[PDB]
Amino acid sequence: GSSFVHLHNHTEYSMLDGAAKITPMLAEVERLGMPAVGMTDHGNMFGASEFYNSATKAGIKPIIGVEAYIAPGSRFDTRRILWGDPSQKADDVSGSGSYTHLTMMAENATGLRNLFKLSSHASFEGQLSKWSRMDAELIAEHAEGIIITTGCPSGEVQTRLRLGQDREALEAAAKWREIVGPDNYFLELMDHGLTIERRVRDGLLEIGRALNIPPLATNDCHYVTRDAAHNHEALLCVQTGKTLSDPNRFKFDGDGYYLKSAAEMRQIWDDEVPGACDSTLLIAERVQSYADVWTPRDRMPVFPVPDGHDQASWLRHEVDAGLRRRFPAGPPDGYRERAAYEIDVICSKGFPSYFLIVADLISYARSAGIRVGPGRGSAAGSLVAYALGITDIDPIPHGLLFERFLNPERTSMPDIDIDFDDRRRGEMVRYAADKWGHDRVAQVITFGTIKTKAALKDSARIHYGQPGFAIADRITKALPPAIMAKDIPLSGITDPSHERYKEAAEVRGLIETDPDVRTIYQTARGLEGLIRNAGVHACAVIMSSEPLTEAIPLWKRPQDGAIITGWDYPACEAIGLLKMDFLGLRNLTIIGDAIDNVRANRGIDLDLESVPLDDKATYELLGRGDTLGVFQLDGGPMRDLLRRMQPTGFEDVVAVIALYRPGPMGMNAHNDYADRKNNRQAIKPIHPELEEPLREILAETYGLIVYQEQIMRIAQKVASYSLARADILRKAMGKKKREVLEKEFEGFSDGMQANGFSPAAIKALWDTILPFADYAFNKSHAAGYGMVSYWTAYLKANYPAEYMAGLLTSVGDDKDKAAVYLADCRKLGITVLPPDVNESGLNFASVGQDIRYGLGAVRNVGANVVGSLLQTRNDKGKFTDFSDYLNKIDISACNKKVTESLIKAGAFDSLGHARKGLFLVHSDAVDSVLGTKKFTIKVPDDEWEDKHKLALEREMLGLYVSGHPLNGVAHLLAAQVDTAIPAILDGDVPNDAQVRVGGILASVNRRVNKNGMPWASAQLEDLTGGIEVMFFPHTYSSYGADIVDDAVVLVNAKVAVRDDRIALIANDLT
Ligand SMILES: CO[C@H]1C[C@H]2C=C[C@H]3[C@H]4O[C@]2(/C(C)=C/[C@@H](C)[C@@H]([C@@H](C)O)OC1=O)[C@@H]3[C@H](O)[C@@H](C)[C@H]4OC(=O)c1ccc[nH]1
Ligand SMILES: [Zn+2]
Ligand SMILES: [Zn+2]
Ligand SMILES: [Zn+2]
Repeated sequence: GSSFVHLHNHTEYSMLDGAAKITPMLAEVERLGMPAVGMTDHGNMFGASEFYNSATKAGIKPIIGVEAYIAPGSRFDTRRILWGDPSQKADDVSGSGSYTHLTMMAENATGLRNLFKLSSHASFEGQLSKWSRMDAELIAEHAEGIIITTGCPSGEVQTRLRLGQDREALEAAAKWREIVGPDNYFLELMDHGLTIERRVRDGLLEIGRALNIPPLATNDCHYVTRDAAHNHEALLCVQTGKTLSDPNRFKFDGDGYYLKSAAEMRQIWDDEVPGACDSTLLIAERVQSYADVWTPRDRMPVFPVPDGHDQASWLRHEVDAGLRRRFPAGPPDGYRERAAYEIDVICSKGFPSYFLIVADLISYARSAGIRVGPGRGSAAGSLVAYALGITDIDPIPHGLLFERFLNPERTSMPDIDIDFDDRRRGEMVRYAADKWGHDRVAQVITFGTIKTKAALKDSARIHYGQPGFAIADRITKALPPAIMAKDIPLSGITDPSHERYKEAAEVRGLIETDPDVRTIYQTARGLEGLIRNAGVHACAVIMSSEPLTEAIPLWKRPQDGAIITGWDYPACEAIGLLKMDFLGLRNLTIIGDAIDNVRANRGIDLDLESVPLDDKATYELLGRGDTLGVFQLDGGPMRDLLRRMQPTGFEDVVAVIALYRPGPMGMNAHNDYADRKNNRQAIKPIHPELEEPLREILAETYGLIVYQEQIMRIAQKVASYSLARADILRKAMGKKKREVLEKEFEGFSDGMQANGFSPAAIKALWDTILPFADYAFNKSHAAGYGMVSYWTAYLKANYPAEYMAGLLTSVGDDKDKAAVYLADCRKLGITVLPPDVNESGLNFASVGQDIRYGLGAVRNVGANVVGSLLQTRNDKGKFTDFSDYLNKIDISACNKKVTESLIKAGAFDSLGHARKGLFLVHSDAVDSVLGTKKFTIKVPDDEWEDKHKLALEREMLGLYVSGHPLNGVAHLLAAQVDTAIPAILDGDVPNDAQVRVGGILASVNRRVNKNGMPWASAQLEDLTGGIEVMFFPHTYSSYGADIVDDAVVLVNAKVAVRDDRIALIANDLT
């Protein structure tokens, strides 16, 4: 009799329209001492999972419903239906005749199920624009355990009363009331202090009296506490796309839409309308628990097997067949024993079906010619896998362990992730759908969030319009660089305590000394941590043994009709649905293309299965550090390590991946491996006592602890641990729960003691392991990813030109990657030929010892334009001249834009016209010919300057191919430059000597030190080779204007030698 439950609230799932995050919201419900709360979002049930979980923990009853978007007529019909005369425009059916709101709440578990279904049918059958509409027809069929109200102002009853259609309003109420029932109909009354609500008040109370509808108070809250209303206003401007200054923008009137106290709400309503407040309590008593919806169940598909068999038996049979195929003349010793052990584990844990499903997917793919990758993650450690065809890496030779992948003692579920090539990953999703059902397979949702960089850009737009992007850019490009992907929080820039304060000085400078920047920043802080939009998970596919619609809410992406799921992946798996990960890889595609190029350019047919792992040529390449374009080995650091390591065998490759770990660089493990191997450093026993037990386990890695697998074996020998138990020890050591980690010492200590070890030795091993036990790599992953690295390297080493063509084709879109790769080709000696109209195809092509640029990779030119161009040439001649070109081409390819691009690229150079000439003539000529379609056009003799042509060519192609700037100026620099780049590289020059090098600048990189003062690093490449130059914070200020790519410069520097790297440190640029 003294409290109020709120039944109409909006969370942040009503995207860019609600502001109330669930944990803050439930904090307030507690402080105000209310029994229960409700959530009723706008045409979705996407946040039901988070809400149910949080309320149950914090002891509050959860009520879940939806605010539907109903349709004036049929859901299928997509014609706007206004209900009144033109003048009453702003008081009619909302969204210009599209929709009318309704409030629905789930009393029972049954009710919540029906509500999930109704929501799904709406996206499938009733989508108009961005609103998924139910209609009166749907709701009747699926209507048990739901409670409905006469609705907000934007609902039907109230819109009718506003326009004066009073009899019509009464008719609507009686319709909706019959659908649901006498007890499930309530009259909604809200007061916020405006007239539109007040005029109708008499109207509503009248209808209620006539039809005996009980009344209910609600407050339509979109935010938690009053101080926040300012923020709700900036949010609405993000959704609606209009500036704050603009008069006609959507807005709320006055800050009453918040979680009021019980006392506030009783005064406002208790005097005039008796019982509005008391009914809110009566509803809350009626709601029952929704636990059953969330109780976990077994819902994995069951694989069909031939007669006289079960899942177990068929697994055994398929394993046996696989062993024969791999080992034609008989399995080696012990292979049979490992298989039988593993099969029993899988069968005990009841996962036979899972393995068979994964196998079929790989087999179908192999038939169809889709490449599948060697292995990813932890799966390469199972023999059952290698036999079934899933994995192409043999467990037993390399020492990988089964317990890492599946642990006998623990209870969990296996996770296999599979890579398919980038282009044809799509077919796989479809095929899975075909095989298992269209109603049983779906993709999975992601919820996007606003972080620092996003919020700066939303704020600039709402304050300053579409012209605001330029300012937002300047601020965003002046933040300090990010540690993993995560970036400095917005609070951090201005708060002394936070660790990164020193780093952020530059941006703060602007905040304090510019009005506009300061205004953007203040709005931004409010817009952070809020959900912005829906998205779709990059790899996941959910599968079920039953129709998905009986378990979860679903939606259909409008563009392609794909089914997606309502809840996200942690949430789906919790109730027992199967997740599978199909990943895309682009390096798999490059491999396919280079094989095919050889078949045509030369005659060989190549099978990568039967290439030896010991090719001399591969290792010469890896050792010289020429690894641009090789999987995983691209970085500037990793190239230097490979130089020092000088690899000799496949084992050295598996290791280089795992030793550049975020720990090992600083924890200095990678310098050791290199030196121990090359006899510059001496192996060190951990302790004199323990040398001999642990000699073999650590011999491969020259005495260091590199792999997680090495750790599990150590525990076995010294402390006599079962490999299953050693597995638990690794995980616990990782998380560092101190109480457990303490207990861990007891077990380890006791075991080593019984074996007969000293107190001192026991202490030593523990001490060494803890540092090395958060930076230890999974060996299975490095073996699988090492193979792909080796294959890429072999193909580059034996067939140079054919490989580079496959590579350049894949990076057509990204013009920064293309620039890197095109310079590589030049140094290797390959000649890339300029694009051409008659002798080029869509993709780059290997023609003898050269490559011809692909037309599909010019800027602004698309697939469809080039497709048409080629057919014309096929059918109706070569293109003789520019005029002939204009005559023959169809309408689609006549665009002014396409034509100018090709002029600058050099596509018409063969035909013999000068480049500038075509450009000036192009505008008029296109029009004339296009007119006829719906000519001898003269070409002028003028040409752009060398520098400028190259600048423009770079724009369209990514780098210049026809010539190089230094060509033609190379001699000039030579006269003035005291020291050749080759000499200094060779080590001829004494350390710390003045020098005057000259060349072209490339790959300028911007860096900021701890105190925040910007500086730059660049490569001064000349005709042959280059030496790295560093311009320091002070240097960067005085001469910092000219440090931009592709500038011929003269640098005054100082020779600096360190750790086998020779570099220049410079002060003056002319
Ligand atoms: C969730 O975090 C990711 C980390 C990945 C991030 C960076 C690379 C990093 O580990 C990644 C990766 C995919 C790791 C796997 C262990 C995998 C687990 C779930 O199986 O994913 C992760 O752990 C990537 C790469 O494949 C391996 C070889 C690692 O690459 C390097 O460390 C590396 C350094 C230099 C070149 N490669
Ligand atoms: Zn709203
Ligand atoms: Zn509403
Ligand atoms: Zn509402």
